[PDB]
Amino acid sequence: GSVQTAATSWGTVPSIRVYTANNGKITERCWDGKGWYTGAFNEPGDNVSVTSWLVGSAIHIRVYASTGTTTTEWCWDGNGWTKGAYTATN
Amino acid sequence: GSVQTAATSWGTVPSIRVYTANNGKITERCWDGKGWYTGAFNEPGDNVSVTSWLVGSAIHIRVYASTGTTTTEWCWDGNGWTKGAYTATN
Amino acid sequence: FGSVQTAATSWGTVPSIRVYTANNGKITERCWDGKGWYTGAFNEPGDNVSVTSWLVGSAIHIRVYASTGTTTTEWCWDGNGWTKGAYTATN
Ligand SMILES: CO[C@@H]1O[C@@H](C)[C@@H](O)[C@@H](O)[C@@H]1O
Ligand SMILES: CO[C@@H]1O[C@@H](C)[C@@H](O)[C@@H](O)[C@@H]1O
Ligand SMILES: CO[C@@H]1O[C@@H](C)[C@@H](O)[C@@H](O)[C@@H]1O
Ligand SMILES: CO[C@@H]1O[C@@H](C)[C@@H](O)[C@@H](O)[C@@H]1O
Ligand SMILES: CO[C@@H]1O[C@@H](C)[C@@H](O)[C@@H](O)[C@@H]1O
Ligand SMILES: CO[C@@H]1O[C@@H](C)[C@@H](O)[C@@H](O)[C@@H]1O
Repeated sequence: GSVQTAATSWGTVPSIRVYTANNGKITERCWDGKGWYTGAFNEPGDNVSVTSWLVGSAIHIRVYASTGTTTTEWCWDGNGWTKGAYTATN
Repeated sequence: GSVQTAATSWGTVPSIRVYTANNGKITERCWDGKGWYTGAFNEPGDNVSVTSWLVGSAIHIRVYASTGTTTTEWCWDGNGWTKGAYTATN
Repeated sequence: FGSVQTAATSWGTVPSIRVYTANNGKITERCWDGKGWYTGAFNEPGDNVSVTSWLVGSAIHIRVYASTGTTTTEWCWDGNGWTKGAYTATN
């Protein structure tokens, strides 16, 4: 069983975030121009996808974590990770 | 056993599209700033990836749906989903 | 089981698109730059693939994350061939 990843990036430095789903847990590795480091994101999930956008210089990230038929959205809007309004009927 | 997702976003509202492959079928959930809703995208596939770009304010989306070794590209260019020219090998 | 897994990225307004496919332990690349699909130079081992890219004016930079077991290897395109990146899962 191999891990499954998702990646996003922004700006010109750039900043990169790589999410890895491994044995039901999703963790995050970060690059902001110095070295790679472990990010704050840690949520359950067997599958992960991500998207992000800038509002000026501020990054907004949405991570979609799935276990079984349930996908939970996690939001970064500059202060911390919060559960989003995303729902689906899988 | 878990569903597999792909996500893309555009602009600063933003608009978000999340594709979910579940039991051989891909469906789409949409956000344009005022609640999640079910999109028009419905195509076969066990795996999904997506990318998108803007030309001015017009969004263009490409969804890559795979079953076995066959990947089919689906195109949104502002006027419905159409099958794209993408081919792989074999 | 038996289905390939893909990752895609795009840039500009032509556009250019790159689609990476992990099939039976090998990752390959298909390219579009407005004039037909062609096979790219990317060829690395892996069971899973993800990608991200960013433009610096007209210059594309791509990072492909190829995984086998718990090891993810980053591959870099900065205009001059694919090179192994500094990404690691732990310090
Ligand atoms: C500043 O915090 C770091 O960057 C944010 C954009 C998030 O990726 C977070 O999980 C990470 O720890
Ligand atoms: C403001 O709402 C938050 O951000 C939107 C862009 C969506 O991700 C939504 O599900 C989330 O709750
Ligand atoms: C207006 O239509 C909605 O947005 C488009 C960009 C597509 O995602 C389509 O499937 C969806 O129903
Ligand atoms: C113009 O051609 C259409 O759009 C391009 C950006 C590609 O996705 C191609 O496969 C598709 O048929
Ligand atoms: C010009 O070379 C083509 O485009 C580059 C941006 C890379 O995707 C490379 O693997 C591909 O063969
Ligand atoms: C300059 O460093 C290269 O590019 C950065 C944006 C990262 O992808 C890093 O792992 C890689 O080695």
